[PDB]
Amino acid sequence: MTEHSLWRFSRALHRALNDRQTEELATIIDDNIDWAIYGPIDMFPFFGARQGKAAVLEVCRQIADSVRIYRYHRESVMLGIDSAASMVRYSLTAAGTNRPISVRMALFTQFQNGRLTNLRMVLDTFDLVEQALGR
Amino acid sequence: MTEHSLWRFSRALHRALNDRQTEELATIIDDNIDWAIYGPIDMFPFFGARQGKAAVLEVCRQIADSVRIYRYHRESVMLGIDSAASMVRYSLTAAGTNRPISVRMALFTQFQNGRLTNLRMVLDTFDLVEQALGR
Repeated sequence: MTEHSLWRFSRALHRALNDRQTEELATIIDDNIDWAIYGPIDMFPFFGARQGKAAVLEVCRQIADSVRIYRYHRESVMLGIDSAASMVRYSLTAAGTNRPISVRMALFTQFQNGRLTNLRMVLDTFDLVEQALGR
Repeated sequence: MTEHSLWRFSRALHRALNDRQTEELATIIDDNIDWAIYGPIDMFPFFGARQGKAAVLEVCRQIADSVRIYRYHRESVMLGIDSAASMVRYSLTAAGTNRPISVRMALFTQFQNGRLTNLRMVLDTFDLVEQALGR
């Protein structure tokens, strides 16, 4: 097996966030996914822990609504058979206000049977909040 | 080879931060280490990028001065031959003020010849700042 599930997920998520085409993402997310993105839910209600595909698709819908990503930079990637860790920077612009924002994130993923079963994301949340408030 | 350099580094760093015994850490840090911890240097001057062992030992000295760690929790660990990624939570208390603080971090490390040559750390910097300010 020669195309890692991480890459498939990354493409599927791109389609969902940028083109609002969510079919590939829905295929890849496990029905019982165990998910968390650590950040301030008061500002970004789509952060936090979620269980199950439906709730994770809702997170991704809210993110798609909020941002458009125009550049990706992959800084570190550690691949295993059914797992991966990586560090990536997103350059985006915020819907409506068109605020530019750069987000640096660290992602740990687990897969089973080609589906995403576990995700944990840490990002530079202070830098994010500062950029969003612009103060 | 059966004891990963990540574990050796983790022990060495513990000695330095908690016991102010830095000899093991100094052995393990490469002379030309390429280091960064992403966070707000205005609050934590020991954050940011550094090059070389001397500058990284200074970061670690400043951290040792500032905190004592009383609990570790390792959430995810992805080990390779000369590399690792992991997610860990530190429970600490701040020097002088004795403020309790929990820090969730994602660490990517590279090693060569048993020395740490590259480190990148992302943490939940908003949560950290909030806890430190207590407001």
